[PDB]
Amino acid sequence: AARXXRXXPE
Repeated sequence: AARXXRXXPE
């Protein structure tokens, strides 16, 4: 979540 990605830890 701090960069985007699939959600969750991203």
